[PDB]
Amino acid sequence: GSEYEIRKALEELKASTAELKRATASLRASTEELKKNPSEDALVENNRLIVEHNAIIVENNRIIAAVLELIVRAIK
Amino acid sequence: GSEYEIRKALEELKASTAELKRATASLRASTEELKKNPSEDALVENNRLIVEHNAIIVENNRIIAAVLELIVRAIK
Amino acid sequence: GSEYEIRKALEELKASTAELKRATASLRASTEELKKNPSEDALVENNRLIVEHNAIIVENNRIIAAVLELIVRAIK
Repeated sequence: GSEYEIRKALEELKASTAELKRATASLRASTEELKKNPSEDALVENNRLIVEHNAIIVENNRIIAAVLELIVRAIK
Repeated sequence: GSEYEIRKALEELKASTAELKRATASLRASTEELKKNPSEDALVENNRLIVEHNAIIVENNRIIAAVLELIVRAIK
Repeated sequence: GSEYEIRKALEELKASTAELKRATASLRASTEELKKNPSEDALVENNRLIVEHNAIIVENNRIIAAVLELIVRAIK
């Protein structure tokens, strides 16, 4: 049913939001170490963490878009 | 408000979501080449791809916000 | 009330979207300066701006998720 599917998708959004925090923290830390001890490797490692962070945002947006579609169906 | 405007906005969101996919994949491909052959230019090119990727996310979020506003009007 | 809380949350979202604009512009500017005069420092500074930009996106998604939860409660 619509209420169940929406509840499930929202719980999914919570989980994704949770990874996003752990990633944001992990990323803010590397950026701290990067500026403190800059180097080519430090830059590449920081870029890799940024990409991992962007991809988590993308998953977050994917779930948001799924919730929007479910809400639009529910209010029809 | 209208079912038509929401339908159209959700189709917009899908188009933006599609760019995001093409951008996320291409970003990950470049990140692979970066780690394989790190260099000044490799890093700079990687940053450019990340910025283009973040800008697509921003557009995605913009459409999400428009859909939210339309839903809020429709349910009043 | 539901209508008030949703109105307030959307105003929050708009303020965050505004911050996102200012970050996107400032970020793209550094990316222009970076490619023109690349250097280790230029790269580290660009990475800092990108992270600050990603963090605003995260705030934006946070508000979006709050609005979704308010809408789901309003249509029950």
